[PDB]
Amino acid sequence: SAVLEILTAPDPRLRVQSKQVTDVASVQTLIDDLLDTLYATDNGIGLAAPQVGREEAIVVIDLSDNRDQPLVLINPKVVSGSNKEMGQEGCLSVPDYYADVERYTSVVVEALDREGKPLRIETSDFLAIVMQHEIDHLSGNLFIDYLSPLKQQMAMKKVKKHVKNRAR
Amino acid sequence: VLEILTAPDPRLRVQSKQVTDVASVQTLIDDLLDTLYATDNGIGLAAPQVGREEAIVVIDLSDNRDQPLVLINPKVVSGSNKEMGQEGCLSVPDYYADVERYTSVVVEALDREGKPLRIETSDFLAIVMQHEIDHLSGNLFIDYLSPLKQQMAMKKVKKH
Ligand SMILES: CCCCC[C@H](CC(=O)NO)C(=O)N[C@H](C(=O)N1CCC[C@H]1CO)C(C)C
Ligand SMILES: CCCCC[C@H](CC(=O)NO)C(=O)N[C@H](C(=O)N1CCC[C@H]1CO)C(C)C
Ligand code: NI
Ligand code: NI
Repeated sequence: SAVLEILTAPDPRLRVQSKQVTDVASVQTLIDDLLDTLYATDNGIGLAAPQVGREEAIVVIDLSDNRDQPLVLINPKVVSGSNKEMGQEGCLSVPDYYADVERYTSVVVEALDREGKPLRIETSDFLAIVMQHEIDHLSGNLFIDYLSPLKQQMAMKKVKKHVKNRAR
Repeated sequence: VLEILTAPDPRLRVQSKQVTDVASVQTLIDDLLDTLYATDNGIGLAAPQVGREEAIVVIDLSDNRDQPLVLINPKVVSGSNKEMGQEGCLSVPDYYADVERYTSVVVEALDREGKPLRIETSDFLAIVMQHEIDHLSGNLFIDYLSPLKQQMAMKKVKKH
């Protein structure tokens, strides 16, 4: 068990390549901690383990209004995608910066659910975008990596200020 | 398209002269814009960087490079909230280092037809204006760095 902190850029732990999970029983506590941490944010809808400094390939998502529809993805991978479009994204690890990012709008993701059983999600919903964002975190990528150098400097400046001025 | 000078070049250290006749510098403004838009990566350009002593700056922070900002006789009249931020410079190519700037500024200037302009900003534009305006008094951002860092800068420029 752990108290998890959401890390913010620039922090090299956000750039680590995640490790595949080979012992699903061993990550149940982390999954519940990740869910609690996501549910403690005002606005977050997903969270990836590298964002709390853990190297396991684990993502949690909850798109629901009441936050009672948790989705847990272990070892997720995009196995098909098509129909790229631009859409605004923000990130708990790049707080207070938002920009349009290109993603597939139809995707199939394969993973294990939290009990270790095979999971295959086929979606053209906003969930497709959210899964791609979270899966990017597992390869140490942030959405600002797709932007121009000027926009990346703009983002880092905004993050630094938001983090410095955050209230307790 | 004009040529951008690199340090060490005493023309980068010239104190710029105020512009009193806006019509006579209209050709230079378009020349500065063409020269900036011919760079791979630049977002602003000051007249001393093309060997001219007139107090003129051009800036474009847009993705498509279709929102030029032209500043004649620009002056920082207020600033607050100094912070460190990375800068690079077309006149110190391939050198990047953290430098202190105001993150909230008020700049007074004239637009390209001479009417008064007052820009109050806490955005990234604040940094770019300060960097460009520094060029007009013959300052490069490396002047604010330690001697060891300045020594390094000169080596990097030469290799470019
Ligand atoms: C949009 C694609 C990614 C969503 C996941 C992120 C959280 C995150 O960084 N996951 O790695 C999020 O909730 N981002 C929020 C976000 O961008 N949201 C919240 C839902 C709508 C959208 C507004 O841009 C911000 C406010 C932190
Ligand atoms: C950053 C504040 C001032 C920037 C202005 C300079 C140009 C300059 O030398 N003006 O006198 C620029 O475009 N610099 C570029 C720069 O540092 N950039 C380009 C946009 C983002 C940032 C780092 O990538 C380099 C690559 C030449
Ligand atoms: Ni994110
Ligand atoms: Ni410069």
